[PDB]
Amino acid sequence: AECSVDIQGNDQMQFNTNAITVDKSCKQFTVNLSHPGNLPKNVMGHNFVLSTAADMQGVVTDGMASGLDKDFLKPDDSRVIAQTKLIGSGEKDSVTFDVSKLKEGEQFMFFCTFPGHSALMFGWLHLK
Ligand SMILES: [Cu+2]
Repeated sequence: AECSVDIQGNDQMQFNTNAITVDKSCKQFTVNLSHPGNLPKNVMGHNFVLSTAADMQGVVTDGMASGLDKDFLKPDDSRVIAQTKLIGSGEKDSVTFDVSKLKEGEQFMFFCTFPGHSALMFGWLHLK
């Protein structure tokens, strides 16, 4: 929809899309995360995490170490533009962030930081 997108992650370790657009006229942008399938957060939880391409690797690796009770995300991470909670089949969440945070010349990627998931669960976000 407008200034918002709906994203799904499933039991197959797949987001429903690998590309998100943000109209530059938006002041705030909202990602609505959902989870088809039947599984639970502790073995197939997913989140939606947004950073620069260059920072993705560090966010994923620090998140893997941070544990489940921290959504597999290091607290107070300066590299994270936006994040949702970790959800499971039936659990759902949304995140809204400031479009001004998306700087020029920067390439952004969104991904899941549940351990090992980033290998398949990643994509790109850019301004339109
Ligand atoms: Cu995941």
